[PDB]
Amino acid sequence: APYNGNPFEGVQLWANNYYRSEVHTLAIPQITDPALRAAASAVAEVPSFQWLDRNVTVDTLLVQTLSEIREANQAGANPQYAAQIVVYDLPDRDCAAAASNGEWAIANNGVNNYKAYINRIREILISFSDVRTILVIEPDSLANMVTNMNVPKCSGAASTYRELTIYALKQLDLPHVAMYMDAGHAGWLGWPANIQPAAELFAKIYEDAGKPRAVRGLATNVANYNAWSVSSPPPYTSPNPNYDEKHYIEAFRPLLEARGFPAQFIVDQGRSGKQPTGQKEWGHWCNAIGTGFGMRPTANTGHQYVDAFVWVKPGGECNGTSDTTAARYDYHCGLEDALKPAPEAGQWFNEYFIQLLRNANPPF
Ligand SMILES: CO[C@H]1O[C@H](CO)[C@@H](S[C@@H]2O[C@H](CO)[C@@H](S[C@@H]3O[C@H](CO)[C@@H](S[C@@H]4O[C@H](CO)[C@@H](S[C@@H]5O[C@H](CO)[C@@H](O)[C@H](O)[C@H]5O)[C@H](O)[C@H]4O)[C@H](O)[C@H]3O)[C@H](O)[C@H]2O)[C@H](O)[C@H]1O
Ligand SMILES: *[C@@H]1O[C@H](CO)[C@@H](O)[C@H](O)[C@H]1NC(C)=O
Ligand SMILES: [Mg+2]
Repeated sequence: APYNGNPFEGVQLWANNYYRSEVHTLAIPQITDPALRAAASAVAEVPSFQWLDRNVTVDTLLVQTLSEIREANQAGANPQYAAQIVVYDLPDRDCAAAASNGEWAIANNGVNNYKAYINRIREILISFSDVRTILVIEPDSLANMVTNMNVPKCSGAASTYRELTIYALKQLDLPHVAMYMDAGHAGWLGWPANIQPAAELFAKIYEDAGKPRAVRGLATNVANYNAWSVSSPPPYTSPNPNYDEKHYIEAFRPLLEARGFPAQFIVDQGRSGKQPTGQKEWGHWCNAIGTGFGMRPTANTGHQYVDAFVWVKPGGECNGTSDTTAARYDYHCGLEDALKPAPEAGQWFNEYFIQLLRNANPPF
């Protein structure tokens, strides 16, 4: 069915069974304290995004989630549940990363692989047109074209990232869908030297895709820990005047809008509840200590430019291993402010889950 305006308005957000199963089968059995078990059970009911970060998730997780939401809605959910899904499988993924977990390479048929992945997602979304579906498109992709074109892999991937982003925007432009392109965070694209080039890039992509109706705007702070709005700049933000996501968005939107793209935003807060964090530097993204579950997902943001506060990266799922010998080890995950020992990226990291519960704000 079609919708008008903010896709988060007028629906509930489904809390998926993948994350609920992680909490109930992996986390809770390891927790003996009654109050922490109860808190854990409660966080399993908070609706976070489900990531299609490997191709195998399309005909498994995506289908299962949409099928379960259809079932709940046909069984009388009021208001209807909507799905929250991340598209995250560009070839030569994470071009500036020390190590990437992306499965596809441009050199090994990656373009064709990705187009087929988008095409299959389109077929599934059409099948489930009755389930309003909100997408984040490709974390850690086009933000690299703003600041990392000195990296050979990024310069070599740039035309592919652009073309395949436009392909996704057009192929997934369906009446029951909303899309938000990743736009980094205040401490990446919100620095004053980066913010106008970022606006130019995203507004051009928007133009070149034909300004598809389904595109609502941009997602920020995905998998990061930034505040929405705090009174004091955290120490690791200095000297950026855009030290939180509100500052970033309020500076970024007018630039985007003058360039043709009046973007609305969604802001990850899933690991933002404690401010400042235990990061020693802003760019320390991996398994950062001193973080908490943050404000619960809602359409009732109170801010004109923000369609929703969301939980994009699901807290407790590891960002990367701390085993320095592992094939895809990323040194960020070995830093002093990264919790250890940490398992492979995407595996449950129970100590980290417990940290997030202890520091939750609002508490569970
Ligand atoms: C005055 O301003 C001038 O001086 C300033 C001081 O030097 C600098 S500040 C400087 O800015 C630069 C950017 O211009 C950054 S570097 C920047 O850091 C980003 C993170 O904060 C990363 S994005 C990060 O990338 C990760 C891979 O490296 C991925 S991990 C990926 O995650 C997914 C999701 O969880 C997972 O499934 C995958 O398995 C994982 O691989 C992560 O998600 C991303 O968030 C960016 O790439 C990097 O360029 C410096 O920190 C900062 O100090 C001013 O720039 C200058 O104007
Ligand atoms: C991706 O998964 C689909 C099924 O959803 C499969 O048909 C396809 O072969 C997979 N892609 C690659 C490159 O293996
Ligand atoms: Mg609920």
